[PDB]
Amino acid sequence: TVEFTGEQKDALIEKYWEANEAERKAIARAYASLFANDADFIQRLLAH
Repeated sequence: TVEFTGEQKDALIEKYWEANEAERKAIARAYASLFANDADFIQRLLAH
């Protein structure tokens, strides 16, 4: 994978929560592979 800064992840997570239910499934699949070995992302998303 590629590394993202914290602010990069934030901006991405922002988009997920604004998405509707059906779209969240599309985005979460995307983010799931893209942040495989980032334990920070899950935490970062769940908080906000």
